[PDB]
Amino acid sequence: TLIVTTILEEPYVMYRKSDKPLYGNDRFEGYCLDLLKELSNILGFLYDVKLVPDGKYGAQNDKGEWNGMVKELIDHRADLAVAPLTITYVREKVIDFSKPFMTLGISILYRKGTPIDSADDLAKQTKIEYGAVRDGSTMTFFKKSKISTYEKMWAFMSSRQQSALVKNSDEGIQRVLTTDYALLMESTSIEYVTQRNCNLTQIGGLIDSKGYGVGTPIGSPYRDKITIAILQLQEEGKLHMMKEKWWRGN
Amino acid sequence: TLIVTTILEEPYVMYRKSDKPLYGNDRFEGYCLDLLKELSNILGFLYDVKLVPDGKYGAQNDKGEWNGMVKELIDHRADLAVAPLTITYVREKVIDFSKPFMTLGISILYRKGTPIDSADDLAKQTKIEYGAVRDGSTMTFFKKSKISTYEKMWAFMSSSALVKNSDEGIQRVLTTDYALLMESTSIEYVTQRNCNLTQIGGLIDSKGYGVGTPIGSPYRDKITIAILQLQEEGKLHMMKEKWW
Ligand SMILES: N[C@@H](CCc1ccc2[nH]c(=O)c(=O)[nH]c2c1)C(=O)O
Ligand SMILES: N[C@@H](CCc1ccc2[nH]c(=O)c(=O)[nH]c2c1)C(=O)O
Ligand SMILES: [Cl-]
Repeated sequence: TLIVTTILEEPYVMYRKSDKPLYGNDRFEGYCLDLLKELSNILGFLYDVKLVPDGKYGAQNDKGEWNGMVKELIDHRADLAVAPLTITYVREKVIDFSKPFMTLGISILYRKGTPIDSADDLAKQTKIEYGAVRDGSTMTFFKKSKISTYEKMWAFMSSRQQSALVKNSDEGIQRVLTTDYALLMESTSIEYVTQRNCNLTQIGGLIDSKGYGVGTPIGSPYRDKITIAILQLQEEGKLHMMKEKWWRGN
Repeated sequence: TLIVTTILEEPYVMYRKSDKPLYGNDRFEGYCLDLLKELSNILGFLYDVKLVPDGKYGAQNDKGEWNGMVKELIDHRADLAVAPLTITYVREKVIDFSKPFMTLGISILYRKGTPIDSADDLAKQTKIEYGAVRDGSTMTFFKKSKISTYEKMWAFMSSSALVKNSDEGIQRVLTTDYALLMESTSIEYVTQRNCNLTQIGGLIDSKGYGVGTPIGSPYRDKITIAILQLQEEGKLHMMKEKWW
């Protein structure tokens, strides 16, 4: 029985609706559980889903130690990390990633019918307010960016005690709906939102690029085996099917 | 020395301008040549560039036999494939790809300041005409697309909306109420030379170019790590603006 570390994140991993207490894997549902089920069928394994105790994806601290799902893999307390775990340079040094089951990037959430076309257009004015989730990977991107357009945007975002920023995605979406505000976040989030709000849309293309992949400890045999399975699922069109099932609104 | 197979394709790989005949790697320049240089300064290796003899990227015939750069990697006549090589399922069965060093696809070239936000908006109206260059890669997509929103667009392109080359499509946009559907690379080209035009929305039929290695290559993981390092450093973006 494999130990699968994961994290609550709509619509990847969610508590299953019930009128009676549930136990084990039946407690959870979502894109990642459907993915995991398929993985266990193709590769032939038993698995137990365990939410990461600290509720974090994985980062380094001041002392240089890891936490979250990344740490659970490193310490071999989990065989697989099946969650929207971002494939990054720093993580690739301590854990292994399969082929990304999903590709994405930073983009713009805003209203329909407006003349705004791109990040370029947001940066050249101060009327339409814009920002991102505080201390998220999107804010970090703009914070470190040496691109002139994104430097101008960051200087704006951080001005006036960072009032343009928001606490989380839910707050950000609400701000977009209620005020004249454009939110910067992952294209996966934006589509989840736009499918459930018919007067919102994505503006422009992807600002950066990365992927979500299944994480394994370094040197694990499951790394190659999952990549093979994901390729098969991609070829069958099942990955597109799975995304459609959980992303569509009504 | 590592043998690097590649293919001529502007502006990834091009012949270097010269008064005299050039030799070796200096014969070539472009986006992929810069990437190859940076990759060699991260991993640390020597390399010899060799154009794929048949001039093909890599496809399979009726017997399932491969050609092009893909075949060169299979036969171990090349250690790396640094080129605009599309990451596809059938290719991933026989060779290894790194993480994409470039993401592209189909998008819309149109005017600035308009209420148009996506391909969906064009598909649900008719006043603004839209199309693509005939029998181009963009056209081939919409045809063999079993996605109705793109089928409905193709139905409208089939009713004149198509153009001969990218050069006609550009001017047709500038002069008429027309939206041009083309590869995102060709768009970035145009929008830099025409300040009144812009890309509308994101990518359609999105795909990635990855570095190719033979299956079981010891450079695989190293290349992926290097590319991650390069894009997160923002050097891949810088390389793009340099050659586009
Ligand atoms: N809701 C968004 C992103 C979810 C999300 C939020 C924070 C993350 N932090 C990490 O460190 C990581 O690897 N992945 C993460 C994914 C979506 O639906 O794609
Ligand atoms: N001109 C465009 C795309 C170049 C291009 C054209 C045909 C291809 N055919 C393949 O099979 C393949 O793998 N890559 C290919 C790349 C650009 O500048 O990016
Ligand atoms: Cl919260």
